[PDB]
Amino acid sequence: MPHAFKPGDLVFAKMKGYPHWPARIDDIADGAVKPPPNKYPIFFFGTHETAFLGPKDLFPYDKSKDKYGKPNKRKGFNEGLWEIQNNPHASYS
Repeated sequence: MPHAFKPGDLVFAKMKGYPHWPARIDDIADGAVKPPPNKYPIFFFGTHETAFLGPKDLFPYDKSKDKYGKPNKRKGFNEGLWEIQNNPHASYS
């Protein structure tokens, strides 16, 4: 059975006006800005941007890849697909 989300978990993350996007749950570095209550820091592959999102917008990668893991016109997406498949736990800084 599933646990709560934890840093390192791979997902497709959904933001208004964007397709479901390859992403991971990040750690918060010592000394860094924490997310609001009930939100997780999401690192979007490809764009390398972070946003704060709640579970309703987080779709586990394994279950969802057949549906959402298809190439897309949007900037950074295809790069994103490569990252989540090939090196999802790398430093992208």
